[PDB]
Amino acid sequence: STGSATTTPIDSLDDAYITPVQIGTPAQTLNLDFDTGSSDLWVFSSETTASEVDGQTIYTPSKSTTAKLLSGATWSISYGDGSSSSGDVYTDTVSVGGLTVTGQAVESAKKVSSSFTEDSTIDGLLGLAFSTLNTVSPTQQKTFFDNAKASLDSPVFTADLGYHAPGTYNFGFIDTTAYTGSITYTAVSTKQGFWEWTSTGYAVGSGTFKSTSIDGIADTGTTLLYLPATVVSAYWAQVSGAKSSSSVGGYVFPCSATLPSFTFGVGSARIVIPGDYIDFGPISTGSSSCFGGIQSSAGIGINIFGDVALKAAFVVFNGATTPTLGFASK
Ligand SMILES: COCCOCC(=O)Nc1cccc(F)c1
Repeated sequence: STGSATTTPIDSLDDAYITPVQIGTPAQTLNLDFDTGSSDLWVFSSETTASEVDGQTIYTPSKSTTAKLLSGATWSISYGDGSSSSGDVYTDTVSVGGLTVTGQAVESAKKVSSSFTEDSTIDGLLGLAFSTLNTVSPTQQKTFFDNAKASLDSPVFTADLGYHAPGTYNFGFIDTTAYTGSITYTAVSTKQGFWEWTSTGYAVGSGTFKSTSIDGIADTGTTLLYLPATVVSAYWAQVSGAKSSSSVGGYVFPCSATLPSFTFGVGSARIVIPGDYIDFGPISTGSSSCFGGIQSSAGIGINIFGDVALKAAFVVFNGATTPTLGFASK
């Protein structure tokens, strides 16, 4: 089997991407944030505290003929941005892009934090990191990908995120029309439950490539590119008037600037992030200070290849016995 679904930016900045997901019988379609950095499939629901719902579409298990309570199971998750959610668990039929899993754990939120409530466009998350990170207790649950894997034509999924445009998540096949050149594959460590890999270095603009190992994770659920302070300082030093602002919470730059590209290494291959991808616009409405898309990972404890980086590539998440990542230009 295969599946193929379009993923769409939630706003003009590509702050996140939503993908329609069918849950239950008859189908209830919710728009979920596919997150290669976490391992829970959770939804706004008929159980979510009413004051914490503001425009989201909810899953109502009582209206699904295939929903079953997973008796005694609970879940509770915290994200790197400080957001959180928790609740109880149903099993149900879940389909993505024509690919169906029966018996998927659908984590029903009873509580969500303010950042979820305030984002009316995201109806929940679909985690695509390793199942070892799933937070269901007392019986940990599998991700949608792990449940689908044995049925797939190839044990893979691919992320093809757009810049200010829709893109695609495919399951079970690699669309050879979706990228240019060849795919370069690189080793993955699953020790922390992430798609963790080592970039071979970076360049700023037209500058020389610096060969240096940068461990980090491929995380579709993180907007920005978070890298070591040395690398980030080297990038922003090429933008006149850029500075790190403790008041704003990262690097800002004059909205009048033209940003340089940023290149990262994948083995001997190179992915180039155009400068425009690194513009996250005014820090507040009407400001002439703009927020940068490359930020320091200092204090996060891990480097994160978020959407700013991933959207410059066609990315293969190879879930074979020994997992690997692939990157191609596009
Ligand atoms: C085994 O789960 C123990 C509970 O974990 C709590 C928890 O917040 N975990 C978590 C947070 C963010 C991403 C992710 F993948 C996992």
